[PDB]
Amino acid sequence: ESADLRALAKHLYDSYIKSFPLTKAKARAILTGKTTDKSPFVIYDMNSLMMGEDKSKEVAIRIFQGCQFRSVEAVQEITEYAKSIPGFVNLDLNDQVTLLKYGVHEIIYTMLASLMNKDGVLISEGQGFMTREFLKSLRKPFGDFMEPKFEFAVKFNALELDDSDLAIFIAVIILSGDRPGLLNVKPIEDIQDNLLQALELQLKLNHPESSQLFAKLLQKMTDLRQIVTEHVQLLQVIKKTETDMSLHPLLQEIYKDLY
Ligand SMILES: CCCCCCCCC(=O)O
Ligand SMILES: CCCCCCCCC(=O)O
Ligand SMILES: CCCCCCCCC(=O)O
Repeated sequence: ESADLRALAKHLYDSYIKSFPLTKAKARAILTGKTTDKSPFVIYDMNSLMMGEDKSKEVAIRIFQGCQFRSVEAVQEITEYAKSIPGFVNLDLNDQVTLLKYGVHEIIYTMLASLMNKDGVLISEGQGFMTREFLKSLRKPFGDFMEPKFEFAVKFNALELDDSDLAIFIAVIILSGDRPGLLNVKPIEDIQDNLLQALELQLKLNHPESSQLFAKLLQKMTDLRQIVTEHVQLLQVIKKTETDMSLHPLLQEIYKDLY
């Protein structure tokens, strides 16, 4: 069984690497000054934004729109990864859609942590770095979007997970049998069972000194789902205050009738 679990962990890490262009490994090399990668241009105000703006008439809106395109791009990457999770594509098509609908954002903020430190977040495939203070200074409610993600990331990052850990963890998230409107819960839970087994052994092997890291990681789901509920509330505000703004269709279908 252990051999089967090792094989599963390796398959997922392989697909993860193939699906996600900017890994945590690379992100850290950029943030911490490694010679394997290149230094980011740092955006911390209006001017540095304009100078860096080489890589709807208001910086706050423009940044939001930009972040929105990246979210769309991420959903595409996550969708591709999901298909590699054994059993996923064999599930009822309606459930596949539902799993992605509720799962993508929890994964987005999980992986966004990889791009974050206390001071800011990597952007533009790691070529840029936008500071936390700059984002927090944006006119309401745009300045309220990222702060909670930073708070979560600082805590999540303390777990010191690597890409091979994350690959299994995000698979676990996708295969959540508690998603609203699931037609066949059992098949989903059977898959998650295996993934959980795989994650458990992976953490034991990769972090033999970090006791109950498995339990601690699973508990991070609480903060994760808290983030999304808060995020949704913020989107509802802008929808009413900025009637000239359009949320990307892919992103609309995700939030439509969400919780
Ligand atoms: C000022 C940065 C705010 C980014 C918000 C991203 C919204 C898109 C999403 O819901 O996936
Ligand atoms: C602040 C811009 C990034 C917010 C959009 C979500 C990014 C997706 C990701 O990189 O995981
Ligand atoms: C110039 C506004 C922000 C651009 C977002 C590009 C990707 C950001 C990220 O990966 O978190």
